[PDB]
Amino acid sequence: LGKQYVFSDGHSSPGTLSRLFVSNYSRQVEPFDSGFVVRIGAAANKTGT
Ligand SMILES: *[C@@H]1O[C@H](CO)[C@@H](O[C@@H]2O[C@H](CO)[C@@H](O)[C@H](O)[C@H]2NC(C)=O)[C@H](O)[C@H]1NC(C)=O
Repeated sequence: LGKQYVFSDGHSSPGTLSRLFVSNYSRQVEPFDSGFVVRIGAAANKTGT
């Protein structure tokens, strides 16, 4: 199954830009054992939240 990472838009208002909105990915450290592969853009051209 691997691991899922999701990015989001920052806080926005009509005519205004506000603080960013992210998860706690920066403080997580993963072991690099033999490398990894990344699947990118699998859910393209679809309605998403
Ligand atoms: C990053 O955030 C995730 C999601 O909240 C944290 O995972 C939770 O950690 C708490 C505290 O130990 C546990 O009680 C929950 O069961 C965890 N949830 C899941 C889904 O794993 C995670 O610890 C955070 N990483 C940090 C702070 O380094």
